[PDB]
Amino acid sequence: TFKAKDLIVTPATILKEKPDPNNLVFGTVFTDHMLTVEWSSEFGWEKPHIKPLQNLSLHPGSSALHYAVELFEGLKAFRGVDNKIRLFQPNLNMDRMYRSAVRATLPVFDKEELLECIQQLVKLDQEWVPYSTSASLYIRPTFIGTEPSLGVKKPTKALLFVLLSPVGPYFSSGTFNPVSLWANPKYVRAWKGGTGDCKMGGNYGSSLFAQCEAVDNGCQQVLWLYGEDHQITEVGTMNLFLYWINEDGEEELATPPLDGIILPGVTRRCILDLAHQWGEFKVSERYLTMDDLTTALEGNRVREMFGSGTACVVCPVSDILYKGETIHIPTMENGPKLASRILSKLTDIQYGREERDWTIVLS
Amino acid sequence: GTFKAKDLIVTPATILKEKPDPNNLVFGTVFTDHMLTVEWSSEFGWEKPHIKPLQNLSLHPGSSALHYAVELFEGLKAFRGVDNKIRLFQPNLNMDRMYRSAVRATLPVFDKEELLECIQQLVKLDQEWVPYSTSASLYIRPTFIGTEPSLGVKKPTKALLFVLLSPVGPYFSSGTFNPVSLWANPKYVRAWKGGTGDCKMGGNYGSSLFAQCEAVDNGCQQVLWLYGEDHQITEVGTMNLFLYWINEDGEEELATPPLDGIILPGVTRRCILDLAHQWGEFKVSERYLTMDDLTTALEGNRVREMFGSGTACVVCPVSDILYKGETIHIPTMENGPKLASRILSKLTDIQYGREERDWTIVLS
Ligand SMILES: Cc1ccccc1Oc1cc(N2C(=O)CC(C(F)(F)F)=NC2=O)c2ccccc2c1Cl
Ligand SMILES: Cc1ccccc1Oc1cc(N2C(=O)CC(C(F)(F)F)=NC2=O)c2ccccc2c1Cl
Ligand SMILES: *Cc1c(COP(=O)(O)O)cnc(C)c1O
Ligand SMILES: [Mg+2]
Ligand SMILES: [Mg+2]
Repeated sequence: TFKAKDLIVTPATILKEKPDPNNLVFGTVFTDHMLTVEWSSEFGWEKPHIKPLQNLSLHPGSSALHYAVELFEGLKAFRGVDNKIRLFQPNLNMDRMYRSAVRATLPVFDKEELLECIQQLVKLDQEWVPYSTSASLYIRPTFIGTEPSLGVKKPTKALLFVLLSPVGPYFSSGTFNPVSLWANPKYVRAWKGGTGDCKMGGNYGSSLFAQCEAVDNGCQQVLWLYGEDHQITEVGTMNLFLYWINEDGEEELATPPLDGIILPGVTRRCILDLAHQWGEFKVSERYLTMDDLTTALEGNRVREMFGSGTACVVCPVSDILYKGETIHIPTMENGPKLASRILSKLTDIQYGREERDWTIVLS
Repeated sequence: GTFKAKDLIVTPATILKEKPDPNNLVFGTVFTDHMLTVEWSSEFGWEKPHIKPLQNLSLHPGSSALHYAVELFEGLKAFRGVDNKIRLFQPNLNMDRMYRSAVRATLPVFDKEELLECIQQLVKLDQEWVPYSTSASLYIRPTFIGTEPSLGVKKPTKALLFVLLSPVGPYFSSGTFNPVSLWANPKYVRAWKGGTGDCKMGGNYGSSLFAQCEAVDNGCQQVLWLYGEDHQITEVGTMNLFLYWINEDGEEELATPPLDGIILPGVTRRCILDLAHQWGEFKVSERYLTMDDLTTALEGNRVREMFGSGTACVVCPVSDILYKGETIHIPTMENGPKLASRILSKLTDIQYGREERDWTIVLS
């Protein structure tokens, strides 16, 4: 496996102009440098390279292009109020990427060495980490089969690469723009016995049609429904949280359980940790159905619904389109107090306004 | 709109590769001299199609095909006939499935007849690669990828359609039936209701490499894909599944899982159902089949034959299934296999021009 100490660094000779962080479309702007590491079954891992952002030269038979032999990660670097650049629980992203590689039959790698190569890449491109407490640098580790063979088989050739892409505030305002969700049980993101709990590329290609349908019906995101009971699972790419009075008349923060169809998000685990620590209401990893939700709405038992994930720390939901009717969620009329408290706490940690075990200052 | 075959730009190779031995071909490892490429953008639509020397693709590392599996493929064969005429077999069915897959993937649509004509011109230029052997063929791999330089999860605004050619030998190097052992583990599910299992989208396959490694680790050649609480038998690896048996009503029946969203509508599957209907010798049912249906039938000596069918292996007899830690024998090879043999003879006769058919086209 490759070592950070073997890094070959070829710096760019011409640096690009940085974007205005308030005029950023997510994932369209890339920094000056990338990380690449070649693997073959014959010779193993090559030395890792930090070099100028470049096209990949791939055999057209590359299994990544034919059988989605590919996975990715997503994590952020934050420029702190103290001007220290922090990662946020990056070891968890390395753990999930390694597990996904095993599931994909891509070759395994030393997680500590990859994280150190990523830190060296971000350090070289550190002026791309935005000077704004509502912006960040998105880190995209990517892992593709480059086997020049149409056989459906474990690849004997692979490329691990990392891209950097600055992201502005999810909300152009700076604060909350609630989303309308499209809930059509016709589409299923992930199933029991599937790969829904991994960031394998194949989990996402199947979802574009549902998102186009959402947009066609004036919604911003898909509400992913599962099973005959229409369980509510994920808000687009984000974990789903419901703050309500439950069936027992108890104040409760509820989120679907990790049963294999849910991506175990970093922010999801943090929010559960915070909600347990505060001890002010019940915290349940439990199934939630559309019928649970509409019954609760009829009883004025719903306070807040929000997504949480890498894309958006906290994304309030105002409406769900379901069985041809618009269902209003009163999140924005209830503060949103919990959503606001969670956003404040996580951004305070991310931007170093308070100490945390959850952050690491860049190498 | 669409690219047009009449706009084809042909850049011939000046240096040609040595043709491989038709008796010594490993699937998908040898590529011909030329490829087809067609660029698309939302801004300007389809660019002119190019036949040029086989080359690496130059892709932005942000290309959505690499991140979100914004990709699909097809698989079809050209056959050098006993009369030395090169034939395609039901290629319009592959064009129909590719168009439908593009729509489901949010990739741009194209004219199926224009693509088929571009494919014919590519095969014609590389026609000496169509093996001189009645057990070998030229595999045609149309591929369609998002090349959008953006990490946003979105309909692509940039795409590439390309076609590779690769000669392939007999599925069984001997040239005869070698029955397969199947690994049936309900822990893995290939496809779900509301998924893309009925399309050739790349994302359907990436999940399956791990399961095949497990099959091989337990001495099996293929995965038997199980679905649902009742353990429905769906597909034999990348192949459609056929069961020739006496059903619960005591009737001779050819059964195959129905197209309810989790089954690829194979070209071979379509041909076999067409033949079985045409012959009118037994009941033909698209119906659910569970492991319990199968083991009940085996206990009653009601099973005659089980086989996979797909472009890979026209007819692949099944001898055994490993399920709940026991090896379950299927008596396919003790019953001829008569139906499997009849189907193999019919389809290979048509493919190699030993008989005329509506199902074949002689190359442009
Ligand atoms: C390529 C493809 C992709 C998706 C659907 C069908 C396809 O067509 C195949 C698949 C093959 N295949 C494997 O590549 C591996 C495989 C394993 F044993 F690993 F399961 N089984 C197989 O049949 C083939 C094997 C030998 C000759 C032809 C094959 C064709 Cl044409
Ligand atoms: C990229 C990714 C893939 C898988 C999981 C998380 C990911 O991270 C995202 C995803 C985004 N995203 C879309 O790109 C499209 C999208 C739609 F509306 F189309 F569904 N929703 C989204 O959240 C983001 C949108 C804006 C700013 C950041 C995003 C991040 Cl960091
Ligand atoms: C391609 C494929 C088949 C076989 O279909 P044909 O068109 O007959 O080759 C069967 N199952 C799956 C999953 C496939 O991808
Ligand atoms: Mg080590
Ligand atoms: Mg029984």
